[PDB]
Amino acid sequence: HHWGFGKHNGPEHWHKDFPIAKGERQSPVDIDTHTAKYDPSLKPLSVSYDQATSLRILNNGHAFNVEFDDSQDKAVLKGGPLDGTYRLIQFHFHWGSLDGQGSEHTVDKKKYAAELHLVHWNTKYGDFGKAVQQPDGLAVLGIFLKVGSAKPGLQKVVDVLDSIKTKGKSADFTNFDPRGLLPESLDYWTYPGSLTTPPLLECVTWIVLKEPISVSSEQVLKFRKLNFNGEGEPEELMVDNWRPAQPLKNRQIKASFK
Ligand SMILES: [Zn+2]
Repeated sequence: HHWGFGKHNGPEHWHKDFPIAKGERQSPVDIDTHTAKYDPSLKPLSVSYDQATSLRILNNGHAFNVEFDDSQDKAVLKGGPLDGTYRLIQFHFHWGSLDGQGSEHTVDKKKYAAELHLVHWNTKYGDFGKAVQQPDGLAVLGIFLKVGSAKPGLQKVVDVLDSIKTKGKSADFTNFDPRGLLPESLDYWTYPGSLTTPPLLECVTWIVLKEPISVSSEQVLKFRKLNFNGEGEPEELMVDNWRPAQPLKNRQIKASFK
């Protein structure tokens, strides 16, 4: 009976195994755009993905992760609110059963169809497992997806999903360029928060881009054909793998733009 996204083990149940679910800096949150403060001391983001080395794509039973070689400074995030260098380890998405829901963050209570998380860890802590135990251990770049035109840079991901339909399946996934998932603008909101799946550790500096990317209805429909279950177990479509917004508590969201 472990955590997931069904009726009996969904986000409202996670606090029984992970009491930090009711903590002081949980994610995601609603971004109230009129209450976020411009922070003119906020530097531009530096997204350095030209030497990124993707390795593999994995269905882990809650989402799929595209994993990267993070044993060297090959794909790094710097700047913005960050001190130091954060290395890309994986990206994944959250999405809905319908186009009207799927994002974890919301913007003035608006839900997007999906949300991309590019997860990075602070190299001063040496590895990901040490970084998640530190208040500044991770930096996650969040990008909203809306349905409209296709995103050409996503299609290589879409096309391998058939090979990782069920939990525990992986496939080689080299030479994928994550720069093809970024919008034109790097304007962002930032706040301190948490992982949005268990163990829900409060180790994340969130950087949420204001501009969404647009994917086609056919692209998101292929996400919804994945399965939460393992092969030869009853089929349960992988949809609605998003945590809803959590209370902001004693936090201020800052904006890089006015
Ligand atoms: Zn995520």
